[PDB]
Amino acid sequence: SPGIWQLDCTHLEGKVILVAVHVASGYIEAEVIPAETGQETAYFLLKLAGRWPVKTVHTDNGSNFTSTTVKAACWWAGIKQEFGGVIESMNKELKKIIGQVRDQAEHLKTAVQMAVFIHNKKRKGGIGGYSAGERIVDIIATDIQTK
Amino acid sequence: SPGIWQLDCTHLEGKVILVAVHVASGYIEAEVIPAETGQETAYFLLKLAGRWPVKTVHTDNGSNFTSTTVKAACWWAGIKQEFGIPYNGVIESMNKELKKIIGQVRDQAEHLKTAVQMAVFIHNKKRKGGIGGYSAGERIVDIIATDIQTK
Amino acid sequence: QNFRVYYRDSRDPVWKGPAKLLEKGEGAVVIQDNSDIKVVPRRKAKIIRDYGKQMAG
Amino acid sequence: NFRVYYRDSRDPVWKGPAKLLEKGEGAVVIQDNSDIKVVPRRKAKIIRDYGKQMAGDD
Ligand SMILES: Cc1nc2c(c(C)c(C)n2Cc2cnn(C)c2)c(-c2ccc(Cl)cc2)c1[C@H](OC(C)(C)C)C(=O)O
Ligand SMILES: Cc1nc2c(c(C)c(C)n2Cc2cnn(C)c2)c(-c2ccc(Cl)cc2)c1[C@H](OC(C)(C)C)C(=O)O
Ligand SMILES: [Mg+2]
Ligand SMILES: [Mg+2]
Repeated sequence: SPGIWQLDCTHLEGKVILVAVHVASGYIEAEVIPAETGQETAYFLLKLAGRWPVKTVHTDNGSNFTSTTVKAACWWAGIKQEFGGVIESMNKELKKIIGQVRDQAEHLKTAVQMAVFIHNKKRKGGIGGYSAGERIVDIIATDIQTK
Repeated sequence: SPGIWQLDCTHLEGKVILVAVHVASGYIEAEVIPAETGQETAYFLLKLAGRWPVKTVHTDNGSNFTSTTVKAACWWAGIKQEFGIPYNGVIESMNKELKKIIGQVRDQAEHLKTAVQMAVFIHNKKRKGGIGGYSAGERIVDIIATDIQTK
Repeated sequence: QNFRVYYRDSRDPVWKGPAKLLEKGEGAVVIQDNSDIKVVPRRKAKIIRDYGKQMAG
Repeated sequence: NFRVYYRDSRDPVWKGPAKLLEKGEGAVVIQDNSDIKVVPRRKAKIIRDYGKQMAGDD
């Protein structure tokens, strides 16, 4: 549960955005990639797995996610792949924020990182509200203590 | 204190590696950037600030770190910049171990940027002292988690 | 204050800033950099808000 | 502990993951879907779970 991620590709302004969502927290990481290829997807995964404890990734049957480069990265990093709606709901919120801040950036990739920033740090409103960035840190912290 | 980061640029095989180290934990984030410019540094910073609480960045007076693009990114993300005093290294301690791991796994990757991300992986998961110790990735999570509980 | 402007003067390619915003017109931006009023085309002006700071804490 | 990816002769599509059987001086013996092949060391990318060994969790 602490290491379950959903990955998918979305498209804006002719560019390819690779999105990773931590399922249990809603925390997201996203970046424009130069092409929707397995080579770029694998490099994305190696970065992600070196920063968060990635144990399982859920993707569709896209060619980039079934590539030999991605399967090798998952073998090297110890990631289990699963090709069987949190990402769609969270990505709809990412597209919402990208449109909010689009005029603040020249390049789309800059707006994407601005939107990722806002998404992960925006606290929930009421009593005891926390952000997605705070939720994933808490989830990983408690899993480490229960060694 | 939990949001203190040190950033510096290092070079390998003719390429520019931008390194960010979380001071309180030794957790590092590194990536090959196409040029040692403020434009690439600023994009690196916005990515980092969206992932971790980055409140203060310690850098030297390199042109990329003193650039207008970097200062604009810190103003947008609310990051305080702390440039070093000219004429004079905690990042060097972790950067020395970074180059050591890059050389250990360099043959495992065709591109240097892949070897760099492999080294970041191993550095952040390596338990300090031994199997009975903790890693940099666990230390930064513990530091941030307990800091969240304060407020 | 929440706005900081970066701009280019003349054909000097290096960007100057931060300057204070006064009005973002259609094809021109009015700024003041250290008691010096300047009128810069919208193309040569980049306005940066502390938007991420206002959405974090 | 070891997986190998390879290309057959004059075939640009990479094959794998193949199960490594033995490693020679400049060649490896691997098994891809119950088919055993001998691929040169030049056209072979050998990937071990090096990162998985430094990460103890499942
Ligand atoms: C393309 C770009 N050029 C910029 C700036 C700024 C402030 C200046 C003056 N310039 C001109 C320039 C180019 N080199 N130098 C030395 C000066 C920014 C920017 C916009 C918003 C934030 Cl918070 C931070 C930076 C960007 C952004 O791209 C990244 C990848 C982020 C750099 C973008 O997409 O708008
Ligand atoms: C350049 C490269 N090509 C690779 C692989 C693999 C396994 C194959 C078969 N190929 C040929 C290929 C290229 N596209 N496709 C569709 C097949 C890897 C690799 C090496 C180690 C790990 Cl753990 C993971 C991937 C890389 C690495 O680069 C990244 C950026 C990581 C992809 C690198 O730098 O070695
Ligand atoms: Mg898809
Ligand atoms: Mg330096």
